[PDB]
Amino acid sequence: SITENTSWNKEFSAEAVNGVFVLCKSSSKSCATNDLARASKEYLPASTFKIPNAIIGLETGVIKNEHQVFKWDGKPRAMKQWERDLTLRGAIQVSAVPVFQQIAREVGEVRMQKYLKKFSYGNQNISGGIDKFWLEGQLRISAVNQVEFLESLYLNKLSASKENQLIVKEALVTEAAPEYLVHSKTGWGMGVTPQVGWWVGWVEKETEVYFFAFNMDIDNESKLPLRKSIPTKIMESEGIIG
Amino acid sequence: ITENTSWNKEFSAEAVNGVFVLCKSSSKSCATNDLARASKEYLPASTFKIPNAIIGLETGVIKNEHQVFKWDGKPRAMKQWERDLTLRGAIQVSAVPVFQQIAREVGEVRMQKYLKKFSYGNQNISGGIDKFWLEGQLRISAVNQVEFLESLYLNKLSASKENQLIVKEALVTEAAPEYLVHSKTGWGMGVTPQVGWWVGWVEKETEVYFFAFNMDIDNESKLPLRKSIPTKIMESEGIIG
Repeated sequence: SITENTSWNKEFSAEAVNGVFVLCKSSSKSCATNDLARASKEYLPASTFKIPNAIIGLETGVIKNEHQVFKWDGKPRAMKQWERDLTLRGAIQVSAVPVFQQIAREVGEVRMQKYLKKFSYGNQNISGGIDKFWLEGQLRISAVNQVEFLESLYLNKLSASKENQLIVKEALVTEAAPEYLVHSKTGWGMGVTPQVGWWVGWVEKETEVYFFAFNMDIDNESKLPLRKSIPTKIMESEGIIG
Repeated sequence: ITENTSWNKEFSAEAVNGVFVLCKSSSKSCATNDLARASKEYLPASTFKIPNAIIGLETGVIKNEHQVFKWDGKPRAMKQWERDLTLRGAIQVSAVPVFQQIAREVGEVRMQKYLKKFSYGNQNISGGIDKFWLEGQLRISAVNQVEFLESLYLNKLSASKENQLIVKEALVTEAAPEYLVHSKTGWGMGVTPQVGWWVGWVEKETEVYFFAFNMDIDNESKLPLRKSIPTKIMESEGIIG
């Protein structure tokens, strides 16, 4: 299933990054990683949790459909970018925390618990408060588990309607090129130490698909772009992006 | 639908005849440079790949969204069509032969039935089951394109929501966090004068704009205008910036 490639550490070393990339062609049955140990280590998901949360919001009817607008009430928010009305896609792409905290409260503990068991999502630990377990609570998931989850979503194999999986997939499109299409999601777990940065998703190029998950320790905000640039450089050297 | 005659400057700047139709929120509030051309019907060319894909999926001719269309080996009008393609790949590179085989397996009676349900133009599929949209008698207006795309956007066509979603993802051409474009070009060589198209919609923050552009195409060199003229118009309207 999974082969170690220590040459990739070259990409990590200039910037002194502690991190892991997991990359799979076609299925999670043929993966490579730079670090087998860290590939299976579980970290706080932070905003990557918007993926299952959005699917569960749709499945339970908490989110009406892909056209639902989440209105800003006028109360100040942690980020300038969140202080506007947002569509589902917008809320996911600008990683609007308070929109998803309200979704989580309306889903509720009992249903949230069940859905993470159906999705086999990490340690499935949602203690710490219904509106903050993926931000500062006990939930943890590995890069390998992120790839397995995303593969299921890609194939419409999660326990959820095909419709709701498709809706969330469109919301995850981040790069459209004539040769290839990227679905992806960032995360930055600030409420854990060391802080974790994520980039997870998949790339379709020609008739093939590649699933990936990247995470790294982030001390300082100036290192955030490395969570996309390190794995993009690896994917581009293999011809997956470009 | 109202007329903004100032939009005409973008056409005369490029020495071309054509029409732009742009609608904010819904087809109830639309503007055009030319009220008459807005309603004239033209051969849809590769813009027909939109209903044809939906109909392919609905009838089960296209199995699902991950279907690969294998290239046989026989040469093709473009070498860029000479490979295996996904739905999005065939749509994105407008591989005519892929869509011809879909149309064939769909068949005349089912194609006719869906174009009626879709209220698609003059609904005339004469000229051969695999050529009617390229050189046959099918005609559709820019106004009707915008009505059809608005129904697709709302999942209101007579097709499953899941098939409408699949085709929409295949049409995504630009993406940023709060800006998303779904769009499709066309070039109608098989009629005279030749028609060029660009049709689609723009989601910007919580607003949506539907658009349809067509023009008379003399030859290949003018094809890039299908995108640049609408882009300038949408820019002057505040949509792009």
